[PDB]
Amino acid sequence: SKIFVNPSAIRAGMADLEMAEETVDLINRNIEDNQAHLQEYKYPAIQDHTKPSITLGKAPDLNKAYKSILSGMNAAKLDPDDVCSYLAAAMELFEGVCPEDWTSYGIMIARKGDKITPATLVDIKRTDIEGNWALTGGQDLTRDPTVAEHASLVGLLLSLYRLSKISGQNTGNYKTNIADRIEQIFETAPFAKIVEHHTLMTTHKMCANWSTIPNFRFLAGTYDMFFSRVEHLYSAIRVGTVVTAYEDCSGLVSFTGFIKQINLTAREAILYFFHKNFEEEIRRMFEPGQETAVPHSYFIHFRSLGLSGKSPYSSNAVGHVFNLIHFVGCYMGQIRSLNATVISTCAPHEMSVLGGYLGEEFFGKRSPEAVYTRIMMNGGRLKRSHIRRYISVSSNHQSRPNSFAEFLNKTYS
Repeated sequence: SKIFVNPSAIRAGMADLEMAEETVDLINRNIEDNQAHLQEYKYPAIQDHTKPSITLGKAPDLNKAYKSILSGMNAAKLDPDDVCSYLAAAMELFEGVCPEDWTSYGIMIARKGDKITPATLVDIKRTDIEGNWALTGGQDLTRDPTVAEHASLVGLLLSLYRLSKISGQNTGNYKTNIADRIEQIFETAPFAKIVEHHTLMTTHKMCANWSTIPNFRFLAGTYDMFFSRVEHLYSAIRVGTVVTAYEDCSGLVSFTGFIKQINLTAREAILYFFHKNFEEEIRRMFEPGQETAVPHSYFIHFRSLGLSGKSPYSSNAVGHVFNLIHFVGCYMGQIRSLNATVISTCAPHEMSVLGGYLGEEFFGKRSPEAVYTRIMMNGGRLKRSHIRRYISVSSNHQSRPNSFAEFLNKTYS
C-alpha cells in the first residue's frame, strides 16, 4: 500500500541499474576465494589520480629492525610505530612481476611485466624522526635474518590485525584455533620458524587494539591487495590480511550473498525488494564509477586504505536491505543472521514482516508478485505460522544484545 509496492512497478524502473550482475559475481567469487585464507556517505572512487598514502617515521635498517621487533614479540612488548615502519620497509622483500596491466581509479599501478612490490600500490611518506628500535633479552650480536625469516615476522605481525579484529564474548576458543593455525603456517616452509609455540597469542594480548590503528590497518590492506593480484611464494601472509577485503561493506556483501543463496539473478532478486525504502538503498550500492565489478580494484580494500570514512555500503548505510536479508536468514535458521546486529533505525518491524513472507517463500529451496499478493491479503501482518517459526528459531537460541534473535524474542512471543 503506502509501505509496499507492486513488484510489477519495480520491474519497470530498476532496469537502469548498472553492472549489478557483474558486481554480484565478482564479489561472491572473491569471498569464495578468500575462504582458503580465512580457514553524508562518501564514495571511495579516487578522483585526483593520487595513490592512497600514510606517513611513518624514518626508514630503518631492515636487519636491525627485525632484531628489535623479534625481541619485542618474544617479550610481548611491541611498539606499533616501529612495527608499521618495519612492515612498510619490508615491502621491498616481496617482489613479483605484474601479470597484466593494473589500473584502478585512473591510477596506473603497473604495466604488464613491471617488477612490483606492495609499495607500488601506495605512497608511504616518511619523516626524518628515527624509530625507537629498543632490544631486550641481551644486546649480544646475532646472525642476520634471511628473507624467509623476514617473511615469517611480517606474516606474524600482520596477523595481529586479524586477531585484534576478533573480539567479543564466546570468541577466544575460536581465536585460539586461529592463532594456532597462523603460527603453523609461518613456521612451515617456505616460511621459517622464528618464534616458539604460543608466542603469537601472548603477544596479541598486549596488542588487542591494533586493528584501530589506521596506519597498521592501512599496511594490512596494502599487503592484502598486493597478494590478491600477485601470486607470490609468501602469499599465505593473507591469512592475517584477508579480513581487510570488503571491510565496512557488510550491506553490499549481505546483498550479493543473499542473491546467491536464493539462486536468482540480481535483476530478478531485486523484484522481491518491494518495500518502498529499498530503492534508495539499492541505487546507493550500485552508484557508477566505483569499480565494484573490476578485479583487483582499490575498491576491494577501500576502507582499510583510507579512501572513505563513511561507507555507502555498510549495514547502516543500507539498513532496510540489511535488516530484511537477515530476518530471512533468521527464518531459515542461519546462526550468522540470528547473531547479526539489527539496524534499529530502519523499520525492523516491517522488515521482519516481509522477512517472514520471503522466508516462507524460499524455505526448503514462484514469483515476487505472489509474495506481494499474500502480504497485502493479510493486511501487511505476519501469519501465525510465520510468528511460530520466528519464535521457534529465536526462543531456541542464545539471543545476543541488539541481535536479530533478541529482536524476534521481544517482538514475537
